[PDB]
Amino acid sequence: KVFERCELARTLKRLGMDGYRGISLANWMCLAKWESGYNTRATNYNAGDRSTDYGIFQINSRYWCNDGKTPGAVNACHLSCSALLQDNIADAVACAKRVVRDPQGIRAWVAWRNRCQNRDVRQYVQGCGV
Ligand SMILES: [Cl-]
Ligand SMILES: [Cl-]
Ligand SMILES: [Cl-]
Repeated sequence: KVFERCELARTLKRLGMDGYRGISLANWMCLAKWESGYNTRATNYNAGDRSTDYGIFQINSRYWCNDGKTPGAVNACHLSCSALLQDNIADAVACAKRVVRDPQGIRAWVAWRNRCQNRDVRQYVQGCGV
């Protein structure tokens, strides 16, 4: 599914994302916006290293989920990458929380550095009741 902006904001808030390991809701929104356009079903193959990015946060198969087909990979979220293509984003959120328990936190995603870091991201949550 493709979330509407404010629907997603509230959904993430219910799932405990607001301020998780220091990360505001507007940061998570900015990440989802630029990774996927708020789209849970998105996959992107990285021909360079044979990994794939999955779902609304575009979580990568080399480190985070198992797809069977990524050489040398591990699965720190202990999930099938299939779990990250559901309309229900609970598993994706749990896996995003796992990513940001590592030292880089939200910097793990390059798109966040590019599109969100050191910016005014308040627009992402404006009017959403969060
Ligand atoms: Cl911030
Ligand atoms: Cl699974
Ligand atoms: Cl679903």
